[PDB]
Amino acid sequence: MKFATGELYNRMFVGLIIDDEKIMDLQKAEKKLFELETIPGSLIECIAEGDKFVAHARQLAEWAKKPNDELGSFMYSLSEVKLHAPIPKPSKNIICIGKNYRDHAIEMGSEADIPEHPMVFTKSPVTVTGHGDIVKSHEEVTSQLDYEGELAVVIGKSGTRISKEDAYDHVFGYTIVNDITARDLQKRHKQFFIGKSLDTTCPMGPVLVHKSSIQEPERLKVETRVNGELRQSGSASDMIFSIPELIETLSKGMTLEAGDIIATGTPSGVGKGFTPPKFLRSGDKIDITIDPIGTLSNQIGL
Amino acid sequence: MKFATGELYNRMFVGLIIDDEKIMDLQKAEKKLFELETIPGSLIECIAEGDKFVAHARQLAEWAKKPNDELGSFMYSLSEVKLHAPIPKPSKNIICIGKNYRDHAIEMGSEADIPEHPMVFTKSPVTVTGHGDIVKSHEEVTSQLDYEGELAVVIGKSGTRISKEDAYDHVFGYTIVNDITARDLQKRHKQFFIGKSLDTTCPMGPVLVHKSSIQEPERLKVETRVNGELRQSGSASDMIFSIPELIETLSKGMTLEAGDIIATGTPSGVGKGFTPPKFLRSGDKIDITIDPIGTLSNQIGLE
Ligand SMILES: O=C([O-])C(=O)[O-]
Ligand SMILES: O=C([O-])C(=O)[O-]
Ligand SMILES: [Mn+2]
Ligand SMILES: [Mn+2]
Repeated sequence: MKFATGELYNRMFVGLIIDDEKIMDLQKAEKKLFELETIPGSLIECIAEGDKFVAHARQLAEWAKKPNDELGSFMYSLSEVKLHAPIPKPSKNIICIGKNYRDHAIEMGSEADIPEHPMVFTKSPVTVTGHGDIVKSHEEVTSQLDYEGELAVVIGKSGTRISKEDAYDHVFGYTIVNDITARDLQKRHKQFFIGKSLDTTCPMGPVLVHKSSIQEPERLKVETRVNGELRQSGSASDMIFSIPELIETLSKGMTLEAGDIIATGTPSGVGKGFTPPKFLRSGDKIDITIDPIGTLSNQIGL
Repeated sequence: MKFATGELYNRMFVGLIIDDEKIMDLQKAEKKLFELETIPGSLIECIAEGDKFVAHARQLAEWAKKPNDELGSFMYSLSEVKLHAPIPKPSKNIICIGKNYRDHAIEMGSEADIPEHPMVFTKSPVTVTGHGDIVKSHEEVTSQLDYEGELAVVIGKSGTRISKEDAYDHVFGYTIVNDITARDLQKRHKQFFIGKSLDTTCPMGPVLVHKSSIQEPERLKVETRVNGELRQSGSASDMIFSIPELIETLSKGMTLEAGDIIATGTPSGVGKGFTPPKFLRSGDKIDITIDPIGTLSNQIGLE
């Protein structure tokens, strides 16, 4: 169950990946197969409907593989579809965790500055972009752009005061995020927001995998490649605060709403961590891979 | 000229204050005066429309001073209407400036930290609440809940890399914000977001005054009272980083969009400024007054 927001012939649509290299237009499929119109037009609204939307989508895929002659209405080959971020316009800023991998904390010069409590900041929705999109280099405000491959969690059911025991029941699914950061701007304003919120600096996608397809988030692996070179490799089992601990902490006095996006922190290997620091430049290709979500690819603009 | 989001008969509506005793339901007013329905149902959508919305609103105001068979179908007493926050659901987190009054920086930490560049963080949209609404104490999370009266600026026109010269051209207007903060969580999580983003901890309002009505905001003045006792009195000319400088800084690598809210920093006098520390408790009544916007009033709730 992989969901996406695709664009094809001037139509933005909520899509479900069929068998890899095909994508189903859920609204159009519902009208032709189920004769009805009940699927909303954005993925964040579908997430609000929770499990019943997901099951509705599976039934639609099942009926579509059954013989019929309407497939041309709603079956698109992925090669012909531009994938936006699964949630192109979040309702709120992306919630981000800092220094959630021990090695990355050390990398930024700490081992004393390993947080004992989640360090949490946000990225403005104006940073959100999709698979294959060009990230503005922002040469004018910074010469220290950095990449951050991260696993992202999307809340699928609202709640406050959520226990770590109930946390996964408030999760819709998982996607990839590149937390692109201006390291100089990060120091300048002392709060991470401005250096984390430059335009286009949050690639997200390529798809949003429902949690029912990832039973063990602990085993996911994040791999970041810059110009083909492996530079990050981290296991979600090694992050200091687990996803249920993060949800319990984030929601202690704050309501998490369906569609909220949580970036759980990048592993070691970021560009600033190299002696002879490696910063991003125009033309750098960035590939982040988390199976079974896929690979999120972006280029820094030239 | 003051816009608001009111509620009457289980319907939220964009409203215009008339003579500070009445509020005009712009949608219903357009309906029985021109028999068209073009005015959007949210203030942030109206802000996105540009000066044509403000002009249409002026026109509806005038056409109604005109004799009325059913003025009451779109004109209401403010006494009978509940005011929500002017923007009840921001499209993004509220942008907040830290340490913008020199005497507030000194009362929270020393001089050594005052910023040479704006220190900027945010409050989650779930923080927004309205004039007269009850603010949750969140006692099972914090006991260091503090008050911050601030002037808020609302962006009326999308822009990136706005020069300080063109900044006011991108402003819709002004409102009051209470940046209620949990001081301990602020320290615990080291980044301000968690301590600043507890449910109901950003009262906003009571109205949004269009910039045309407030040409000189250097002369605005923020007064905060807790249970009747005056505790904050700042002048907007005392800000490090004026409104135009803030807009130029924020928008330089980042698009500011219509409806975006910028809290410009609280002045001296917060509860943590007190040596035996003050801290809000249940039943505390906080009033923040900025004229011409009005007074924003909220009460801390029970545990
Ligand atoms: O600070 C961050 O953004 C992180 O740790 O991923
Ligand atoms: O830091 C703050 O929130 C302020 O000074 O207004
Ligand atoms: Mn990050
Ligand atoms: Mn503040």
